[PDB]
Amino acid sequence: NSNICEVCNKWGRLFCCDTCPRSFHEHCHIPSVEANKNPWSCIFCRIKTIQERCPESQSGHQESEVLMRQMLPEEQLKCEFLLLKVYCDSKSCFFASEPYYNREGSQGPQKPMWLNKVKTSLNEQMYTRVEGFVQDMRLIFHNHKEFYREDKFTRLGIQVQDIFEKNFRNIFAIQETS
Ligand SMILES: [Zn+2]
Ligand SMILES: [Zn+2]
Ligand SMILES: [Zn+2]
Repeated sequence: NSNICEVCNKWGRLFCCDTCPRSFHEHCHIPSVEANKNPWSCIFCRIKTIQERCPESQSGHQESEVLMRQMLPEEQLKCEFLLLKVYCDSKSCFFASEPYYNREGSQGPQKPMWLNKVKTSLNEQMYTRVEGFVQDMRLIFHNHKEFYREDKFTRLGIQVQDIFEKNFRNIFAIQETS
């Protein structure tokens, strides 16, 4: 197995996947690595299994249909994995914890949002459809773009949104377009 966490790329107290060489800190894995379970399969393996069991799940889909899906166990897992893929990028640090807004010439957003809040929300089964999760994730980046205006720091929102959107299209097998 790897000797660094797959998400944060640091060593420490790591849990090893039994079906692939990935390793994780307890709370870097989403969901948090489970107490017992020998063997244990990580989220990457669990997602691969879903795809392998239903190869047709990789044919293209319309985003509008995906968003209306209820959060049954497989859709719950897919959103957990999508959230984890964002945390895997080091630029996610900027969006992880609760922001505050005090900049001359800008007003804070009406509805602040951050990754750890989305994480808690998923853990607590607060989203009934994929749409709820996706709206909160997109809101993180939209709030950032709006607040930072022409400061070059706005680009961090663009960058992390692009990681989100690429992984959304991959995980949910969104139909490719130009
Ligand atoms: Zn980690
Ligand atoms: Zn694995
Ligand atoms: Zn099938």
